[PDB]
Amino acid sequence: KETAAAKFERQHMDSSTSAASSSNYCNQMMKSRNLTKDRCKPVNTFVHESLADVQAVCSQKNVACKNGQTNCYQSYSTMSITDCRETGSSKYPNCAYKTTQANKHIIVACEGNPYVPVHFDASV
Repeated sequence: KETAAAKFERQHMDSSTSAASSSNYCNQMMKSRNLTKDRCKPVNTFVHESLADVQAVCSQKNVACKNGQTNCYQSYSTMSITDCRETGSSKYPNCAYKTTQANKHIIVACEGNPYVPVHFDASV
């Protein structure tokens, strides 16, 4: 079965591209990472840094999570990310997304031993 750590990698990691991300990127990636299977996942962020760099965030700046839990961490450095947001006219199963590249600090929730990212909370 897929661990929470693995699910985070599937939903949020894309080290293969530096940033770029074509206008088609979110349409392709949301589908291929299985985020459009049951519904169109409304919003999702992909991070274009190494797994080690993203994992390292769990030892960086401790910040409150949006849900009020205390196990979130903000990256000290900006990271290359791509925001995917479902378009107004997107209709399942044909999920359509606006692709937006950015360089922002990420905030992830971390859990477990080893202490690793399990949710993407925000970018700031």
